[PDB]
Amino acid sequence: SAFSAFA
Amino acid sequence: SAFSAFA
Amino acid sequence: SAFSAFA
Amino acid sequence: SAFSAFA
Amino acid sequence: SAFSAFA
Repeated sequence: SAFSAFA
Repeated sequence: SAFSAFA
Repeated sequence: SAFSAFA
Repeated sequence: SAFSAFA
Repeated sequence: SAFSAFA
C-alpha cells in the first residue's frame, strides 16, 4: 500500500 | 504504508 | 509508517 | 514512525 | 519516534 514494496 | 519498504 | 524502513 | 528506522 | 533510530 502507499509507497511501500507491499503492505 | 507511508514511505516505508512495507508496514 | 512515516519515514521509517517499516513500522 | 516519525524519523526513525522503525518504531 | 521523533529523531531517534527507533523508539
